[PDB]
Amino acid sequence: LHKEPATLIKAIDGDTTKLMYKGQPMTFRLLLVDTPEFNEKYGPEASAFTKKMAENAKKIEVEFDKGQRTDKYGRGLAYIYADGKMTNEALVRQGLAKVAYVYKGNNTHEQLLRKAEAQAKKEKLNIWS
Ligand SMILES: Cc1cn([C@H]2C[C@H](OP(=O)(O)O)[C@@H](COP(=O)(O)O)O2)c(=O)[nH]c1=O
Ligand SMILES: [Ca+2]
Repeated sequence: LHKEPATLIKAIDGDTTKLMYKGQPMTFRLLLVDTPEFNEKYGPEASAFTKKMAENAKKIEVEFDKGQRTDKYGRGLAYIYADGKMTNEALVRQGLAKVAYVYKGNNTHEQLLRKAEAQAKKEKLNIWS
C-alpha cells in the first residue's frame, strides 16, 4: 500500500473526517474500525481523539487498500495517518474503536489492529472498562 497526501478540511467524528484528496473534498471513513456514534458512550471521546490527532498533525496521509476505494455513500475508504501514526490503529489502542467492517480484499491492516484491540482490552481502556 502507498501513502498519499491529503489535508484536513474538517473533523467529523471518531471514524470519519473530511479531507482534501487530489484537490477534491471527500469524506473519508476509516477502514476496519467502528467508533461509537457521537450520541453513544465514548462517542464524544472518540470524536475528540480523532479531531485532536488530525488537527495537531503537520502531515496527513491517506492510504487506500487493495479493494474498493469508495463505499456506497461515496465516502473514501482508507487508513488515515497523522505525522506517520495511523489514526485507525490509535483509536483501537486507546479503546475508543472496535475492529469492525472487515471486508475481504480491503483488510491489509486487520491483524495490526486486532493486536492493538487486545492490548486495550487487557488494560481495560475506555470501551473495555
Ligand atoms: C468501514 C466500511 C463501512 N461500509 C458501510 C457498511 C455500513 O453500511 P450501512 O450504512 O448499510 O450500515 C456503513 C457503516 O458505516 P458507519 O459506521 O460510518 O455508519 O458503511 C462499507 O461499505 N465499507 C467499509 O469499509
Ligand atoms: Ca461509526
